[PDB]
Amino acid sequence: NHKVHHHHHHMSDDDDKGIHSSVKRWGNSPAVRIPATLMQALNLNIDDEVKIDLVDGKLIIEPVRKE
Amino acid sequence: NHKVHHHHHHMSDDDDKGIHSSVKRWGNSPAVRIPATLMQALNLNIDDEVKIDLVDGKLIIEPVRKE
Repeated sequence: NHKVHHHHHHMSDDDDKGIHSSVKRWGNSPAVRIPATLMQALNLNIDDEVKIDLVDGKLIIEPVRKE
Repeated sequence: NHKVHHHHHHMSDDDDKGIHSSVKRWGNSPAVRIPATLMQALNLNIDDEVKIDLVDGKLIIEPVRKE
């Protein structure tokens, strides 16, 4: 017997409607507005430093931890 | 025999020194400068829309694909 009837979750990166935003132009440079809610969630503030890591063609945002 | 001598890669999220940035204040809002190099790499432009997905306490940046 095969359980092909049973699919567990739908893996679709574009389909999962996370938080839509828009990259705007701050001066002559691309800047996006980071949700203040997440700022709090990940415990970072203004003038903080984050680490942008490219991983498998995905941009992974890691904060620069200072405990 | 155990191969505890063999450690394959160093999994350390913070230690891996990707691209360090800083979240600055654009008006009264947190805005980070996105590397134009990556803009091109992921094929996004100014006024484009990106999907910020929170996944496992990590901010995952997925672009909103339009082919």
